[PDB]
Amino acid sequence: SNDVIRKRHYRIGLNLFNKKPEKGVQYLIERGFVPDTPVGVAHFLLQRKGLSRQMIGEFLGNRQKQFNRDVLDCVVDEMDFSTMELDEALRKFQAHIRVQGEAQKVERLIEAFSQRYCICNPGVVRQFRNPDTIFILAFAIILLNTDMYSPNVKPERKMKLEDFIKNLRGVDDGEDIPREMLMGIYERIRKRELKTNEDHVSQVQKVEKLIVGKKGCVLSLPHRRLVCYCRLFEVPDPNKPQKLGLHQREIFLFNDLLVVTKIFQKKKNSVTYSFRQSFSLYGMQVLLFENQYYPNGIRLTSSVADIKVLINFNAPNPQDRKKFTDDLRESIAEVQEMEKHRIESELEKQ
Ligand SMILES: Cc1ccc2c(c1[N+](=O)[O-])C(=O)C[C@@H](C(F)(F)F)O2
Repeated sequence: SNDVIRKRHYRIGLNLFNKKPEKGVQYLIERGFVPDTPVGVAHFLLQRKGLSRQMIGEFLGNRQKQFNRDVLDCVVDEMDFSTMELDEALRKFQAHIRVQGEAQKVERLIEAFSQRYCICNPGVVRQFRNPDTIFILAFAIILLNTDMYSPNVKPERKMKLEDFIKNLRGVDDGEDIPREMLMGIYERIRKRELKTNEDHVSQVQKVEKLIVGKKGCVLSLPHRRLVCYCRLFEVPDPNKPQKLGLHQREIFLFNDLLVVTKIFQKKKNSVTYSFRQSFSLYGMQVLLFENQYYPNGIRLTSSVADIKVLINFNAPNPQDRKKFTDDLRESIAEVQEMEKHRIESELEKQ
């Protein structure tokens, strides 16, 4: 059923996945959110939103566990690389799984991808003196894609056509790979970057670009999800009155953090925000207040140590207050069960 507690535990699974993939899959399975078969997890990982592409790659990229190996085989076996050049296939593979990072992870992803490519194109492998060259060429394409489209590497230090060629010299069991073969790859990658589909993290990146000042704090971690944006007015003193537009603050509520900001510069569909403060949802309580001067007040509190008053707002209207305080209150619950589950360290200390 579309139960609040039920839904809330789905999302708790996803958050565990986006921090500790092995733990998150266990969690989703132990509750019947995804089947305990490699095929079932495969389709989950590549079909369900709420899953970070970086950790789908960290999960599949694990070579030790046999289950993880088995799911990667189901993933590649559901991709069709026939009649494709090796880069055109990588474009399709890198579309679902981020291939980048710890070399042991990129090895196991590329290994699984190349094997699938060989099966879909036996005529291409016959053109090679050694079939393993397909792995080396694949890895090369990843690396070229990273460098050609890296902002830290300025054009002048970027890998040019003959740099690429020169690096793949004499690797096909002593012989070069055909120059016209490598040149097609380079032009195709040059014509459009191998991009991975956007996930919740790429929404958090957009936001974090628009907010100057931060205390860190990165903000775009894998587990963190944008939940809600809201315009409320900070109330320094809820016992004194204040002018209806004073202290206007734009509030970004993420699934485990509330960020308070003020508009820095407004313009035609282009706004920046100055970061003011952020609060952790662990131990937060959300109170409503109505008095002589504020009819839609919100007071936020930190019960964890005596009770602390974090911040007071007043929303524009009572509908906004009810949407905001409900979203924040469910996030606070979501975070409470995350730590209530995280005090599992009793089974980790023997
Ligand atoms: C420095 C600075 C800049 C803008 C601000 C504030 C502050 N500050 O003094 O912290 C506020 O406190 C509230 C608010 C308002 F403009 F409405 F008064 O916007």
